[PDB]
Amino acid sequence: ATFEIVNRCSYTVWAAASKGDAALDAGGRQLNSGESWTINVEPGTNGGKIWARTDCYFDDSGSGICKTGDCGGLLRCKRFGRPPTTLAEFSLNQYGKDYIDISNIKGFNVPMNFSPTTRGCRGVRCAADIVGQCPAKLKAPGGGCNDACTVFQTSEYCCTTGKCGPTEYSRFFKRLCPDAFSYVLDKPTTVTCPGSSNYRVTFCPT
Repeated sequence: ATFEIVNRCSYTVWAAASKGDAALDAGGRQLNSGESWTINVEPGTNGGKIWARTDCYFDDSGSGICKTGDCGGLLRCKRFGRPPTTLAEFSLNQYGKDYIDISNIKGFNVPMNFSPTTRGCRGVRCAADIVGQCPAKLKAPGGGCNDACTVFQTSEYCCTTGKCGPTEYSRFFKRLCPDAFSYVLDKPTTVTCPGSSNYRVTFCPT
């Protein structure tokens, strides 16, 4: 499947793409404002994620640091990134279908649209000003708005037992972005698309 990753933000982002134990395609790249990066993701990929990283410094070896979404100090991510990270999540060719979503379970850093570029399903978006409105206890100094699990490390916020409810913090994310997951047991906002669809991820869509 092809994913076109577009930075419409006024600032540079460093895009990342991983399935947790491996890079997808090159795994990461700098995107200046307006740049597009096209990647190929192998059919059948389960548990893939794309995200943006902000305020990164990398040397000529591809080693450094980002203030949001850092993946072990590498330009080319092999592992998932450090919260806060707005997440585009996907599983492809799962019994004939593709499944896509946006999640705020690991917080929010950059606004995002995640849409098919082929026919047969709709896209999802979280484009509200979550960072500006972020509750004081969840604000990340590096930028972004952390989820409550990251901050407080409780069974309730992390849904450790598999029983948990919504919280004052999850409801904040949900009020601003109803079409994104706000906690682990949120009512699913996953979209089902035809198997082998292609997609576009747009940072700062509005």
